[PDB]
Amino acid sequence: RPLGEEIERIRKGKNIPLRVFDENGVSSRSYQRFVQGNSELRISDLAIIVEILSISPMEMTEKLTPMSKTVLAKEQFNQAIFSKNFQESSRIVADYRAYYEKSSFALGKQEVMYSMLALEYLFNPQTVVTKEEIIALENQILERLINADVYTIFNLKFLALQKNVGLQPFPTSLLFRVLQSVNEREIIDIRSLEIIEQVIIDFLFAAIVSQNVPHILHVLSMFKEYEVGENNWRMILWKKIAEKIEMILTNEEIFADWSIFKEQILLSITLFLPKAKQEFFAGQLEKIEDSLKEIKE
Amino acid sequence: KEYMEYRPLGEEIERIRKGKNIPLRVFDENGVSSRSYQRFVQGNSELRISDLAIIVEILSISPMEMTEKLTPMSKTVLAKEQFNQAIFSKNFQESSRIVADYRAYYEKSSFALGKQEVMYSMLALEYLFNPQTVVTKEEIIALENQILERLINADVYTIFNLKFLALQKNVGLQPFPTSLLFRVLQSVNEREIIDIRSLEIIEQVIIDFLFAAIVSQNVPHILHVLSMFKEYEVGENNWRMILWKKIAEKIEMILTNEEIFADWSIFKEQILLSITLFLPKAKQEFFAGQLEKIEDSLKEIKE
Repeated sequence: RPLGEEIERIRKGKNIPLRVFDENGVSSRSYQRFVQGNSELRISDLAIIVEILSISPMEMTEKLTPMSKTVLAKEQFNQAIFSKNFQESSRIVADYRAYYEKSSFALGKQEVMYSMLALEYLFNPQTVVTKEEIIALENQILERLINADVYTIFNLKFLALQKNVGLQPFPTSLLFRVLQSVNEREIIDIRSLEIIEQVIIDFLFAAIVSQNVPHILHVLSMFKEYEVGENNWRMILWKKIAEKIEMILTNEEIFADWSIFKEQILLSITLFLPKAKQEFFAGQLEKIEDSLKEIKE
Repeated sequence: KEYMEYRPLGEEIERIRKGKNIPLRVFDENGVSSRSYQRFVQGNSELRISDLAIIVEILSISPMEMTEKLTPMSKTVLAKEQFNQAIFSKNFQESSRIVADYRAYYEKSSFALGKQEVMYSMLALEYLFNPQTVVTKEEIIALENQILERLINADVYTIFNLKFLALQKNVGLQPFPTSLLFRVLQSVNEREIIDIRSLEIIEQVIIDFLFAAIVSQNVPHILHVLSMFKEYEVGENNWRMILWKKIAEKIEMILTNEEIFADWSIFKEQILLSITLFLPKAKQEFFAGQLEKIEDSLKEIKE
């Protein structure tokens, strides 16, 4: 659902007549054509309209989400793979590949291409997508990342997908760079938070499992810098888990303390998790505990 | 017409564009005039929405990453932040002067719901926190009823309508319009909320709503609120709201006699053993307080 339409919906739903736009110096005519599709609209005018309709800033940026050929093809593709419709998903990747190779370069297009290849490869038992294609494209995107000095949340999406695909080693130092860049601002979008939270939890888990103590400490320090709201109880808990690990690695606490902690957790997660998720979480804790025990040899 | 200052947007887009090594020719290849764009960042031109949409695809930017830059602050937003830090630093001389200037700008200006809602918020906070305010009850109530009348006749609601209602209940100068809250909640939740600040507003409002309802021992109203809560969609990872939904369900099961009081007690003790992992000890004691008041109301209703 397009922006013009959405604004018309708020405007009629809030009984604001067209005259008000004109009183605020936004031509109603140009506006009518904005909702209609016969004209564009400057962002300054949109700002005036959102104050008129008492729309919130996030409420506004949320609608700015474009709808290109790429965006459309990618939502069709996602709905195809998630509904297990693999004929559609295959045909959409082939079409999109042709469009991608003939049209103009865009990073958003590149990341969508990679994403289609990756998901087709991971979920379609009869995909024709090859590991070679995936790796060629992967290496283009990784090289852009290496040479970049600014990162955004879609770069982090790309790294989580690359790690799930598992065709090449995961670039660790690069993950640090991406996290640092993305986290220089306060993250306000719950979908980005979901991605970041999952990446850091997995990152901490993989680090413990490696038993590389300088690396574990590095990950731990990133984790202690990562800010979580007081109402984000799950991340509050992972911060406490990371802190307990830090205290055992540095001989500030002993395994008895860890066990007391772990038992408390295991009794609490009944309230928040389905029992499947519960068993997984416990499994993670046992693996952490084992790696820790082995580190303290 | 009123000025909007977008050099921050120009700056942020330029920072991302150079940080990602994308040359201007790429903007032209994708149908954004590079010269129009340069004139934008320089400040001599206004950015088209069609062009911004193309640019975020080029730089692989999620628009929400840029929210702080996509929304400059007009006189109104700026004045409200000035007022806010005035009252919070308990410096009431400034707050008095700020509301005084904003009232004048408000009466001279073009009609805007956003302006109306900031005026109300200034009157309300001035009433609540500044002991020597010249703001009157009469003034607040009149503006309150204009806003309410608009809400009553609206068919669409946004998160600021919920903010307004929460503030209205703090002011307490008129009874709280309970029916209206049900309508606003129902409307706001038909779309998915993506922003943590709206989620914080919504979550606080419905937790307060459920708590007030339980404490009142008005069982039809509690059942109405319980039903609303049961429909409220929560993510897997939002452990806090998972718990409040379970609290609401335990109360629902007990009021409809599918379960008894023993089960509540079992539940409450498990919770009390858990909150140490998630909460500072202040927050712990307060949450425990709430849980005890809920138990009191349940026990009293059920005998």
